[PDB]
Amino acid sequence: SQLDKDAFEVLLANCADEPIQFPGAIQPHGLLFTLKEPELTILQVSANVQSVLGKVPDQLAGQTLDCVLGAGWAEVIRSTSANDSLVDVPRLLMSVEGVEFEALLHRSQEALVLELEIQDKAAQSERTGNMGRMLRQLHAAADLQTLYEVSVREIQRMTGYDRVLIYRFEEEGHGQVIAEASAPAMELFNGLFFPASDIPEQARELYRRNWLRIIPDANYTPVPLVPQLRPDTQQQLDLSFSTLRSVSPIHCQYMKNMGVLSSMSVSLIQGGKLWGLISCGHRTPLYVSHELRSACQAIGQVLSLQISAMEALEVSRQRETKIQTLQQLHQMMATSDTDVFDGLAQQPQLLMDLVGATGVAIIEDRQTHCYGNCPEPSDIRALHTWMMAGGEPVYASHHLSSVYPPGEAYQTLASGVLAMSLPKPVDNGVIWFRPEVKQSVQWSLRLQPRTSFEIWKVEMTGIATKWSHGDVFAANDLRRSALENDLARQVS
Amino acid sequence: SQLDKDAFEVLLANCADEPIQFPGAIQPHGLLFTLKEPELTILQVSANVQSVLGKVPDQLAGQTLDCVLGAGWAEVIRSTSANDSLVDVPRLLMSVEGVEFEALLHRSQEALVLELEIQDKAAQSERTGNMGRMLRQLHAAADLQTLYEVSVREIQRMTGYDRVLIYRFEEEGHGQVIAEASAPAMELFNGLFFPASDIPEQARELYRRNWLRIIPDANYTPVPLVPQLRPDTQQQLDLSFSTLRSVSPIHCQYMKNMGVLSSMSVSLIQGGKLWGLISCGHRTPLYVSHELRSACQAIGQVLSLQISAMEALEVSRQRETKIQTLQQLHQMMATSDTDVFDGLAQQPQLLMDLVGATGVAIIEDRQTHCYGNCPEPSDIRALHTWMMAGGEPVYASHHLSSVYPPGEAYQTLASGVLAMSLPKPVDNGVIWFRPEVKQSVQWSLRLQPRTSFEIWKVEMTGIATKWSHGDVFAANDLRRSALENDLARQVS
Ligand SMILES: *C/C=C1/C(=C/c2[nH]c(/C=C3[NH+]=C(/C=C4/NC(=O)C(C=C)=C4C)C(C)=C\3CCC(=O)O)c(CCC(=O)O)c2C)NC(=O)[C@H]1C
Ligand SMILES: *C/C=C1/C(=C/c2[nH]c(/C=C3[NH+]=C(/C=C4/NC(=O)C(C=C)=C4C)C(C)=C\3CCC(=O)O)c(CCC(=O)O)c2C)NC(=O)[C@H]1C
Repeated sequence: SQLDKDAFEVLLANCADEPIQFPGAIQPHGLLFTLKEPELTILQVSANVQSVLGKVPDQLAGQTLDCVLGAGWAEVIRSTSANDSLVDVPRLLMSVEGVEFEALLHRSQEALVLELEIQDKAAQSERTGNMGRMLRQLHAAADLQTLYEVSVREIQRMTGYDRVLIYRFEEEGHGQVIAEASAPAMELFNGLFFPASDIPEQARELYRRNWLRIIPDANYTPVPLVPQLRPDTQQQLDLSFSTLRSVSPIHCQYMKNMGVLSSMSVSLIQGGKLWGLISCGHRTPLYVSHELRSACQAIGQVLSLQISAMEALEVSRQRETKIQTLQQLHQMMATSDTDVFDGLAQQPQLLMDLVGATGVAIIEDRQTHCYGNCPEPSDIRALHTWMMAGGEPVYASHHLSSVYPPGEAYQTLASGVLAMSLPKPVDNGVIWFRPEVKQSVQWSLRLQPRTSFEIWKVEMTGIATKWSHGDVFAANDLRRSALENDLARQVS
Repeated sequence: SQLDKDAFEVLLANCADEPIQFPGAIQPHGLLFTLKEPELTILQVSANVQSVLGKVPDQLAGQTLDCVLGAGWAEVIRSTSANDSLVDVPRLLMSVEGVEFEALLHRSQEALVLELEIQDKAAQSERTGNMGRMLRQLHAAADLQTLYEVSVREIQRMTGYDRVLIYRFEEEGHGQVIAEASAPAMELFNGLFFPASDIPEQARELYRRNWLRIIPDANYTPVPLVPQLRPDTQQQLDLSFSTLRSVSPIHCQYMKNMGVLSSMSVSLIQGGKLWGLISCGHRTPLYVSHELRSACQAIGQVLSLQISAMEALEVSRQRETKIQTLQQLHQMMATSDTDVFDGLAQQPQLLMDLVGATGVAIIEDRQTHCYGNCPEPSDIRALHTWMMAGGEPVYASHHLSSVYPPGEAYQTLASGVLAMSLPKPVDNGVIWFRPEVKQSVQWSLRLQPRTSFEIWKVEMTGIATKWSHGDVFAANDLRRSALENDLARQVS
């Protein structure tokens, strides 16, 4: 297939801007109808409505719903879609010409989109008691890491998927597999970083708007929507809220290279932001019923509330020590020292732990104290002059080479710097050094996880962890603390 | 019943120390057996095992379990209690002599306590779909108050109880009904405060250790345990973890005076502390099956995670404004003012909102600026001298009359004070005033809610809301901010 392979590479070149909200096709495990709200007129029908119910879709567009499903089910749809906002709709079931259908409904641009998901008898009390077990296990978690492990364990026990991973999204948009629960004889993926380019902006927005994303078969033929454009608005149908939505061929190829054919992702949303994802993968095609969809949907909602709760508690817990460390340091700031900055040199370990760093360097006059893993003293000496040329009290930068061109000589040692200085003319100040993030990541050919790691290792060169608000508050508070005793010596 | 009424009043005098973990009796809606772990020997049996299964309890103590329930169910108990920790036990059912039994099991001091709860056929898919509806509704909540209202609405829709209330426990142990969802033609209870004496320490500890407390009938005759003391340890049985536990007669009388006969409380626990309670009440006797117990148990676990998450977010959101207000104030601290404290007088509203207060009073030399709802200037003038006699930088007190005897003259106006002063000799400082909590509470004869309100109104006299850690941090930060520019004027 030279023609197909050549056309495929066109999509690979332009993947960050491809419209995935309007694929024009749906996955084959169901039908999609567009209905006008008053009259339930057929505007767009799927192309698999000929292999199911045996209705030719060419002339099936433009008639009423009762002609394709029966008068009774058409009236049922009339009743359930009569000004209900389609937020709380019970489980509907239909049986047209001997096939089992589940009805889902939503509204997209003054049009009723109705999905008829096929339920197979082969796929078809304990779940009610299971939910309590899971909630108690999640409540019993003390640390965030233990919460991740128990969550992946429980979700794999429920779904039976061969792999379950939890991805966290960092401050720069990159992803990190923090938890993993996989079947035996399968590749391990913990501690793997993929770039933000792997999940485009449209995919991120759809994940933020949709709690569940199900791909029951990677090797699937997309079913076109007939007609391709909506007759009412002369535009393509917005499938952003539909479960039967076509998957991009790039992601299907990526999943096939990962050895998975069935995927099930639960979005994790905190404060309206995508904190991460729960990705479930299976080697063989798998179909998830409604009884398992709602249980996994409840997992993401419970986990998001629990993760948000335990993240803020750790935020407060970490910076209570910052206040204690700041108050503790403020005492040695006036203990038998001609210079204020000579006091913190006695406890270098307490200085680094205040903000979080690997090396600190105290500068005074023509003398530099090098503590911890820090650059050469001639490098720190040269760094200080340019770094206090702007006159800022505390200067923070997690990408030194972006603004300091000679800063690439010590990317491994010091890529993030925190400043502090005083308006007195004599050379002074302390410098914190934060190392590259790549050095703390250890993980064991076009679209593969081993290739996304290489792209992350190139896109995240010379970038340290971003200085937290508490980290810049601790430096700002210590500067005012160092200014108080330094300016008190002005009297004497 | 003069003898009963006289003996009842003895319990009312001593209610804060009555042992409720060892009542020696169980509620009649079930049986209680104590079993030795190896041999399943009967040590303690309930007294209603004669009205059910027709077995005399006098000689029934000291034999094996199979003699009372059958060999098959005895072996079932053997299997399910064979080193399982009794944490994750499925729903067991038995049918002895034509009665339906549900088996619950736990361990109390090297003894297997087994409860045979009676299930009535008269009392005996939608719940699975209901849980998702509830979780989505709870996730859709934006404010804490809206969360409370949606929670009480949903729990009343589920259980059908005639009343549902949410109690929050304050810093001093008092309770407050913050949410209410009641049936028509019933007394309203929102904004009612009951003292900490209403719920003793033992009851609070049991609620912290038990998620659910069910009293299906207030007018119930306690069923004694025969024998009354455990033969193994020569002590009474610890019923702290048993659902079939006797209710104190004081609480039964209190519930009868409230017009409720069936009660169902779900404990709300955050960080291992009892944040509050979800109390459900019914006018007529009601029995809750296991299918409804686990659903309500899931409510408290989800609500506790959500309340804890949204409380910390509001904690951070409130004090981000404190940092902004502190930084904003620090700018006017050096804007054309001979005295540092003369600058904050121009924006009294920004001063009060920094910590949360109703009146502020700026003191300098022989002149006092009275702003907001504050005491008389002669009272503030006299207050300042004693209040800075200790030399503390910032003095906080939510009970002024406890340490300032002449402070009862303005309990309504200023009962909580926040201090700030500088080591300079001239009289200086700002004073924040926080009013009594009783003035902001408006709610429309021995054990009644209208009487617990009176006890709270007496026990909480002259007590303001406790100064938060941010409130004392804002005053401490402004003192250092006021010291910087004041001590900078020492140079010039
Ligand atoms: C520029 C476009 C590209 C692209 C598009 C794309 N990706 C997704 C979904 C992905 N892709 C993920 C990539 C990974 N990186 C890893 O390290 C691993 C495994 C360890 C994976 C799978 C990824 C995590 C997601 C989100 C899935 C989830 O769990 O929710 C989409 C969305 C497709 C959809 O139908 O939802 C698109 C359009 N992928 C590329 O590789 C680049 C070329
Ligand atoms: C000194 C002993 C006393 C006492 C004992 C007692 N109380 C409870 C449980 C209560 N009592 C509550 C009191 C209320 N205050 C109010 O304003 C309202 C109504 C608006 C009530 C009901 C209260 C809230 C609880 C907790 C119930 C819940 O919802 O969980 C117990 C525990 C009994 C048990 O079996 O659990 C005891 C021992 N009550 C008194 O009034 C004083 C004399």
